[PDB]
Amino acid sequence: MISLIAALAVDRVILPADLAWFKRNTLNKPVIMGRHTWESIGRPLPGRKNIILSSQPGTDDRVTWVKSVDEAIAACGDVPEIMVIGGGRVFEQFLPKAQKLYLTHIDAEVEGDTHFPDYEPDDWESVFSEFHDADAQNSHSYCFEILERR
Ligand SMILES: [Mn+2]
Ligand SMILES: [Mn+2]
Ligand SMILES: [Mn+2]
Ligand SMILES: [Mn+2]
Repeated sequence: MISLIAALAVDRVILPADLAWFKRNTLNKPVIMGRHTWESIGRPLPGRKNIILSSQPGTDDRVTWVKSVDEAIAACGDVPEIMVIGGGRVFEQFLPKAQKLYLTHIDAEVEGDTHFPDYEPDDWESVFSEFHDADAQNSHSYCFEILERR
């Protein structure tokens, strides 16, 4: 089953507490990302099969390069759950096939260009929500949400 995971600020623009959330829900799962996202981490996410979706030939043999959504899905094989970690245009392509959304709602206004897709709230069931206030380590309030396609 295909899952999307992302941290969303004001206007769905894409807090150390999110890193443990991301790491826990992606460990030992294949991760599908865009090229811009791949250029950001610089090296593959440890303990996870890294798949990059790009129309251009690959330039790093440490990860798995694919040129379409269906090729990215096939590259994962038969696994319990596939995680898509962005960015925005990659999220848009995998949203119609996604059955789970791992959203971290961060009450923060940041300057951004890219946004998480405008998913239809009517089509998603909130199966998990966990609200946290800001503290000495997290400068904003944040809510860990998991939604399942209806
Ligand atoms: Mn080769
Ligand atoms: Mn805030
Ligand atoms: Mn303002
Ligand atoms: Mn409190």
